[PDB]
Amino acid sequence: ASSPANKVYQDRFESMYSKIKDPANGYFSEQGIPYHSIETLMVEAPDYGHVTTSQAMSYYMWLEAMHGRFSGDFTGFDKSWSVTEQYLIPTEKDQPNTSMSRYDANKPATYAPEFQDPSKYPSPLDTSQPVGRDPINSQLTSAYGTSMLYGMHWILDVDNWYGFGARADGTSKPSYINTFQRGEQESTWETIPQPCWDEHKFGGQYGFLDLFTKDTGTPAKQFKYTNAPDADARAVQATYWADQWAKEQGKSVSTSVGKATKMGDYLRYSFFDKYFRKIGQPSQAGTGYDAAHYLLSWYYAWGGGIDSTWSWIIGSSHNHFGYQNPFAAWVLSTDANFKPKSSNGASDWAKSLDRQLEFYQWLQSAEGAIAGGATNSWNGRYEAVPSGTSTFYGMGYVENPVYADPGSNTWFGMQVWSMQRVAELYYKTGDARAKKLLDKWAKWINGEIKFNADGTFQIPSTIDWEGQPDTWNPTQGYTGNANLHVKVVNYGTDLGCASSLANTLTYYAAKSGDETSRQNAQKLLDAMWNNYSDSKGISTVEQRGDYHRFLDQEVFVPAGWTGKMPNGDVIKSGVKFIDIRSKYKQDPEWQTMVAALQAGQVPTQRLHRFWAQSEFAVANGVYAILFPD
Ligand SMILES: OC[C@H]1O[C@@H](O[C@H]2[C@H](O)[C@@H](O)[C@H](S[C@H]3[C@H](O)[C@@H](O)[C@H](O[C@H]4[C@H](O)[C@@H](O)[C@H](S[C@H]5[C@H](O)[C@@H](O)[C@H](O[C@H]6[C@H](O)[C@@H](O)[C@H](S[C@H]7[C@H](O)[C@@H](O)[C@H](O[C@H]8[C@H](O)[C@@H](O)[C@H](S[C@H]9[C@H](O)[C@@H](O)[C@H](O)O[C@@H]9CO)O[C@@H]8CO)O[C@@H]7CO)O[C@@H]6CO)O[C@@H]5CO)O[C@@H]4CO)O[C@@H]3CO)O[C@@H]2CO)[C@H](O)[C@@H](O)[C@@H]1S
Ligand SMILES: [Ca+2]
Repeated sequence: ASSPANKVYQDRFESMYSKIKDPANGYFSEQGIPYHSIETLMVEAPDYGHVTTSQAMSYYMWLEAMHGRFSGDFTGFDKSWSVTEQYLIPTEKDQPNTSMSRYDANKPATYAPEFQDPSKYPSPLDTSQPVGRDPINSQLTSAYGTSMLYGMHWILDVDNWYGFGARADGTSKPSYINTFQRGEQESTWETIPQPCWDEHKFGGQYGFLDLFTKDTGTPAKQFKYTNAPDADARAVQATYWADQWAKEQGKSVSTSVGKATKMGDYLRYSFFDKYFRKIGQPSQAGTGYDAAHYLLSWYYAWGGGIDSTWSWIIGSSHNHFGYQNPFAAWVLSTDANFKPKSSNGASDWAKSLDRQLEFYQWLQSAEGAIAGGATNSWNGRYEAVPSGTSTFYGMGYVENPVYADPGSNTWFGMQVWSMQRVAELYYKTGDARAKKLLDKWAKWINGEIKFNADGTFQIPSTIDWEGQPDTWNPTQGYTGNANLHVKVVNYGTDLGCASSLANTLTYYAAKSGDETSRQNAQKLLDAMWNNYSDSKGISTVEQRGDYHRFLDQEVFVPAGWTGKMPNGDVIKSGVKFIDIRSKYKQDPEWQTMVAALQAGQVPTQRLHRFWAQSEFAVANGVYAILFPD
């Protein structure tokens, strides 16, 4: 039987769940897939509001798990897994096993350099550069009896707004797409959206392929997908709680547990350097697990031929603290119901749990905020790490891993998303390493929450960094990183971040007994409920400071390359963001946005992001369970 919950906060969960699931609110497509946001005029990581992301799907899982806990009905949670498998994990038709079975674990992919400006792409493939061996592929094909990968592709054009359709048909929905391809300076404003399945039917002469990669011959027809490890790890996290909550009530989500466990087994590909080079010795090809950093890196990716049979897989050399999930790693390595089938699945996750906790502590600043991360591939070309750069297992510190436009660690949101998982681990296990991190981090952030007399509040929004951590010595441990400092640049009322913050502080308070954390969590939740509720969930008006880029951002197109988007928009040198997305001019908010820009005003919007609404709902449910009085 489930323990009693605080009825006030349970009712607030239940209300939010109804608003989110309400067909009249429009959070979901007709196929039952959640959109990034209700509103369509939306550019921030996805560049259209009615895409879906693996991030949104994993929040949909967490939301439904919590509904199961309060309602006793887990059919919604099982359905969230069904929708995921149907639409976001590429099927047999989307990643033909005929190509995947031709994968060569001794030569997983061909090296190409990354560049610091999009104008340097296409990047030339070089077969002479060393590439290491993949030691896990044989474990996976042996356990699961296929060469297909079981992981979510990160983004889906749910209603076929771009027009690529499914497997180049132009008409089916949903449509697998990707955007980012051209390194750290390619913002969301500078991409050329492209189909995952490229049969050269759209775009240029060879579809979109030769915008990004240059090979010897004629570009082949080919598919490719990219994982977002932080989403797949959150799926495992959510499913663990669904299982716990289901078993407290004599119910079962065993089917979904098997899917989560399998996903966690494939998620190990994010543990490896991009081209399986040795960690801390990047000039050398790895021999297997010497190429594993055991962190959740920015991606893994795979692809292969459509009309001939070959395939490739890469991990990623770049690691951000924001992606780590020690809770998921604890689950997969210790809980017998979530032990992966592969021979080394559980022990690899055990190593990852230890490595991840070291990583957070290495990056913890003097004040307590967590700095960016590290890379095994300096400048994305395995260049020499400058003398004086601090290192973690031979990987050089990077202040803003992977993206510089804007810096990937200049947003406060990464702090809460990631420390929330450390707080669950600490709540569940009392782990000393987690305690130490949280004591200092929570003390930092409790000093940065500002409550106003009118019931409104502010928390950090944009942050900046000085210095670097001390070189990590696993036997010395944490030095205090006296020369690493966070700066709060501005404050805001980001409701998704405030919700995640409330969640983190609630788990931490429950375990540590810290009253200041508990009351800050409740005050945030109350302020949001009382002051920001609307008929669709919660919202506030926000400034969209980068929206001038709709009209003024030039998109790079190589000299002489011309093509067309499916709607006929011409792609050629000179185009702006809006020129290759001309359907955006039909958006109900377009004229409002343009009028603002014409007057030299910053446009504002009131946005209902699926992840933020779910975050708020889950944060209420968490407080209700942990603080029943
Ligand atoms: O012999 C036969 C045959 O051979 C052929 O040759 C072959 C050869 O054999 C073969 O080896 C090679 S393989 C080659 C391949 O060809 C080539 O294509 C491939 O290239 C790869 C590149 O090397 C690699 O660099 C790139 S990596 C890139 C990925 O592609 C891309 O998908 C990924 O995108 C990421 C994305 O960056 C990330 O964001 C997301 S997930 C999630 C985040 O986790 C989360 O933070 C974020 O949250 C958002 C939130 O949603 C928002 O609401 C908030 S908004 C917030 C504001 O930010 C605040 O400022 C504001 O104040 O408040 C607001 C409100 O809160 O913001 C947060 C934070 O941002 O959201 C997102 C989700 O929404 O994940 C994705 C996925 O990970 O990026 C990666 C890094 O850039 O990949 C390329 C592949 O795609 O390389 C291989 C090997 O080299 O191929 C040969 C040629 O074919 C011959 O050719 C033949 O002839 C013959 S027949
Ligand atoms: Ca740029």
